[PDB]
Amino acid sequence: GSPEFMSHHWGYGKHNGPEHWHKDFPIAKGERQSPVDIDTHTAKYDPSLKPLSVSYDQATSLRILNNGHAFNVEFDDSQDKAVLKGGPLDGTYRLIQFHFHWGSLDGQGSEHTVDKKKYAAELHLVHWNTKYGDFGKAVQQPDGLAVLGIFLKVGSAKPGLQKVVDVLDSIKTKGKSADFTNFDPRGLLPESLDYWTYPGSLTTPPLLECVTWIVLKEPISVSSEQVLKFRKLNFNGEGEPEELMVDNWRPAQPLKNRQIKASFK
Ligand SMILES: *C[n+]1nc(-c2ccc(F)c(F)c2)c[n+]2c1NCC2
Ligand code: NA
Ligand code: NA
Ligand SMILES: [Zn+2]
Repeated sequence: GSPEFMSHHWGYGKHNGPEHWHKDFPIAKGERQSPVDIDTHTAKYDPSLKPLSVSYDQATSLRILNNGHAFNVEFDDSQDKAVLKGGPLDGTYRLIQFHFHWGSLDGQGSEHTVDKKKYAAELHLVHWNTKYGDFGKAVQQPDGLAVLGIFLKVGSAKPGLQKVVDVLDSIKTKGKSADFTNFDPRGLLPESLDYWTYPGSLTTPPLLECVTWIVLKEPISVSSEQVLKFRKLNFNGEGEPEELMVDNWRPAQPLKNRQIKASFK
């Protein structure tokens, strides 16, 4: 039985997707929810914003996991090996994992939008503020997390993404994981670090309002072949009815009492 017949655990189907989440996670209707549409002409340039400092040379990737909602590439976050600081931030944030959101078709998949335009996918590099000691404590704080969001447009292949693409055959179904040591996340970045920033939330339940979002202006180009292989993953576990892992994105939420800032003019 597919989940709709079995359990109302949250997901991305018609019967458990974003329009339902508020019933079990009422903060879904909160005051600083993500994602949002980035209206490029109304985001204000803030000359007090610093360049973003991304220090990933010493990163220790560990494992890639299909968690039934996306796949996470996990990192050792027990030391300041892979850290994000500067930009809008006043602390040091350790990389814990990255994951993507993507569509069933190239014209959808991103969570943030830019002037209402959707990208084929969006990469989230999730970091937590070291003053809180652990991720679980950080998600009890309004400055607990910093997420670096990067858009994926379809065009030329992204060579630094290919190791991710190549391993997906080995984590097809929920609960499968594979070794993913020796992976360099610097290969997922665009050239420019110019960004928009605003206060928001996790985009998956529990939707906690802990995130300083840092969304890069420059998308990365990926090939259609790269993103279409993401779409061969499964939401289900092995031996359960097959549900392709596609359209695992939350749509844009109301901006409410927030103004997006830009690091660039
Ligand atoms: C696949 N599956 N389906 C069911 C299911 C039982 C009544 C699914 F009225 C349904 F719609 C009535 C039960 N389970 C499975 N797999 C494990 C148990
Ligand atoms: Na090292
Ligand atoms: Na700040
Ligand atoms: Zn995400």
